[PDB]
Amino acid sequence: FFRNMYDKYRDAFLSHLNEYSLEEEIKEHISKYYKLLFDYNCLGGKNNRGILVILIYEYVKNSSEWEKAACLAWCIEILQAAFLVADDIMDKGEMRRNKYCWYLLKDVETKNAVNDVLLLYNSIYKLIEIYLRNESCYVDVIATFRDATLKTIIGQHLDTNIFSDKYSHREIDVNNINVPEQPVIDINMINFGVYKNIVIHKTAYYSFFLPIVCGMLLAGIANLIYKKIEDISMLMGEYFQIHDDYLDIFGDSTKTGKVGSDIQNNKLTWPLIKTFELCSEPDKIKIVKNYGKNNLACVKVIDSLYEQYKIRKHYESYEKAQKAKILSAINELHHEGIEYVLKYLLEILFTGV
Amino acid sequence: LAFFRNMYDKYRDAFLSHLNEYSLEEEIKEHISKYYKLLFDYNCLGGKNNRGILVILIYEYVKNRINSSEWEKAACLAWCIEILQAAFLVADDIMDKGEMRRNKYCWYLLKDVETKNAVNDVLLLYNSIYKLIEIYLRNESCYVDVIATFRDATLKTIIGQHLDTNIFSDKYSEIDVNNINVPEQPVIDINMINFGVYKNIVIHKTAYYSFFLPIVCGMLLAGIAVDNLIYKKIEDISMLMGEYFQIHDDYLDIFGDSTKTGKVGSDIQNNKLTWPLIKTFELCSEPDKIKIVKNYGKNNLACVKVIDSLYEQYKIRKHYESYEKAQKAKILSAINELHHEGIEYVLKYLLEILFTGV
Ligand SMILES: O=P(O)(O)C(O)(Cn1ccnc1)P(=O)(O)O
Ligand SMILES: O=P(O)(O)C(O)(Cn1ccnc1)P(=O)(O)O
Ligand SMILES: C=C(C)CCOP(=O)(O)OP(=O)(O)O
Ligand SMILES: C=C(C)CCOP(=O)(O)OP(=O)(O)O
Ligand SMILES: [Mg+2]
Ligand SMILES: [Mg+2]
Ligand SMILES: [Mg+2]
Ligand SMILES: [Mg+2]
Ligand SMILES: [Mg+2]
Ligand SMILES: [Mg+2]
Repeated sequence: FFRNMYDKYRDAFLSHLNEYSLEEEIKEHISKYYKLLFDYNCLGGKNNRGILVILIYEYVKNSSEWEKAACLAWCIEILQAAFLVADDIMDKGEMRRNKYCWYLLKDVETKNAVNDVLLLYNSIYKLIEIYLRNESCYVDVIATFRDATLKTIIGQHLDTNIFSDKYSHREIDVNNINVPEQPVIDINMINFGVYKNIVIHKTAYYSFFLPIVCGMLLAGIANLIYKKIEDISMLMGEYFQIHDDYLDIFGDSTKTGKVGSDIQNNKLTWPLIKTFELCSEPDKIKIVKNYGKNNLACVKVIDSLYEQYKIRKHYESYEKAQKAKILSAINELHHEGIEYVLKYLLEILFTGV
Repeated sequence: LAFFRNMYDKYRDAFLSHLNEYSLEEEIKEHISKYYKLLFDYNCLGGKNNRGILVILIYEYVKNRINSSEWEKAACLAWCIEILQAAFLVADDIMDKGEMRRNKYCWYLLKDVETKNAVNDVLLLYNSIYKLIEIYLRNESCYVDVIATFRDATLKTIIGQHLDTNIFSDKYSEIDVNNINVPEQPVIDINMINFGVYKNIVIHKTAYYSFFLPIVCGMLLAGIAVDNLIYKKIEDISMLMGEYFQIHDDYLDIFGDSTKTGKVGSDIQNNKLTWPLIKTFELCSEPDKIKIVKNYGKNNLACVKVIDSLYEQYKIRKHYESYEKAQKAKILSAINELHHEGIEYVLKYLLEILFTGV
């Protein structure tokens, strides 16, 4: 039903903008643009986050109560949209959900895309106000979105700068606008400790913690269960991001809906760390020389090393062991309702529905 | 006001401290602190601080004097509007291909930053506000009213920034979801060159976050009830002031000195619907309208020189001076209708320091 409800939350927000003191023709233009900004970026995904709000709420506890839950559910889908528009600018994305990235469109470009990230982000809080301002969890829901957003921003910053020169005794150069940085990996950062730090922040909080907490706050949970949920969410985000990093190398872009770019974008990935952990000293030198380069021969070397050190096999073994670790933590929850949803989510996570 | 200048470090370090509580390795926490301290210092400092100072003054002149704990909450809100200014200017300079901001290179231009960090940093600066309002005002009765004013002021600014950026775009003069290879050739839309459309843009991109938001912050914190009719009068004065302030800005883009303004002029080449463009279109001959269509929105010296020459020809400097004189009077007349001596002094004073600061 949540999928039918989409139009309702979008049109509620578009109606808010239509109340602005603008000339009728200008209101018509802004409606056309923003309807597309929402449809294009909120639709086409698995909707795992939104569906998770709906299920957690149902299994913790009418149409009026569903109107509030589906609002929160669509707000996380709007947050996903905001983060993916910004991520694709940052990661020089080509494709998103089998459509061109929003920032690439000649009618949009980076100039609109930056402004649109802020619009999508701010639409959430207007929608929570419209549907939940008189709820007791209202300020607690507002704070959950803000804290999970702040954590994602830090994660995105680490993902984007972990190998940067400013981090590899000297300070950021405020006088350099002409000498580009040559991306090189920092071997001191190639460890799972650093990787887990990035991954819990850029994915776990907004993808797992935020939807579960939304459903729980709305259903009325005040409680030490929230720390257990936080810990499961971290295990789940790590598991989900490792699979994503796997797909960037071994996935099919027609199936994933996006084009792989981590080797050329100098990302600290799970396949990188796993390879560094297993490979020979000359192969470490090969990685340093060829990683972080938007050049076919360079990415081919890295890709060949991922085949050589059987990264596909190590991932399969990781997934098996991490799913067990997640299930073991879920069993310690002592809440049958939440446990069913989380066990179910774990099964559909990579496929959706 | 002295409390404001000196308490910057306090709000900056309170937010930095919040991030230092994250589950991160000690060396990674040290790197995040170094980066974010600079993102705040570089983009929150160097301005007139008119918005922040306005919160401080409105609060002071609404109340009957104020303890340090009350000042801590006012200066928080004041610095939060300076952080909002920082977020909006960082994004604005990406959109407008800015070169200089407050006599320093724009943040997005730095090789250690770039657009990839700048976009993420706009979101950080924006979200830092709400964390700071929570830390210092969560137990206040105006708490929900303050965060709602920030988000509505921001939503209105985003719409104006969109109109400022797309008013002359082909999609407005259906959006093509299949075109990522055929660039749009920037052209002015003569049907949009009117003050009606101009006021719609400037009221949204400037008046709400620059005038309405800081006055309402000081008023909500001082305890004026959200149902009070004075808030609509303030909204109307803020619109008059926002329009007045933006027109002066457009004036400075052509006639200002970049060492004094701290920024390099670009509205002609960036194809903006400005006050000098509308005033010239209103006064000029049909062949001069053709000259504008042919030479505006072109990053080319000869093309910009034509537009500059037309602004000298139609005495835009003189028409601006006549506008400023008439708009200042209209603002003062609306201020006199407030029936609040405290707010009236602050707004009269603001109107004097608006272009200089202090
Ligand atoms: O690999 P990323 O972190 O950029 C990604 O997973 C998106 N993302 C953004 C934040 N967390 C995850 P995507 O591979 O979809 O481009
Ligand atoms: O001319 P803009 O509106 O882009 C500007 O005034 C910034 N701005 C952005 C919104 N309102 C004002 P700036 O000339 O400082 O680059
Ligand atoms: C956050 C990660 C790891 C990848 C993007 O999220 P999803 O894979 O949930 O994207 P959609 O289903 O929303 O397309
Ligand atoms: C919003 C407009 C019109 C120009 C930028 O604002 P300011 O001129 O107040 O900028 P700073 O004082 O903050 O540099
Ligand atoms: Mg990314
Ligand atoms: Mg990406
Ligand atoms: Mg990925
Ligand atoms: Mg600008
Ligand atoms: Mg601008
Ligand atoms: Mg300007």
